[PDB]
Amino acid sequence: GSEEHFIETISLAGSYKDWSYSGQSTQLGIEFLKRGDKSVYYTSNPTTFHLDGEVITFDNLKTLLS
Repeated sequence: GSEEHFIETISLAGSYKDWSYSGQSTQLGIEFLKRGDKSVYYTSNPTTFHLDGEVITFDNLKTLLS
């Protein structure tokens, strides 16, 4: 799926518009997007994303940045 192709684009660029790219270990997952106290995490083998330990899709991510 194309979300898993975006996960690679994260690693290529090391930031977005107004958001920093990460990778610290937490009780919620591994960090992979950061802005102030707000963090998005990932942990699986396929594509996966969560805000503050609760899972979201690209739809719920895309408005979370925009």
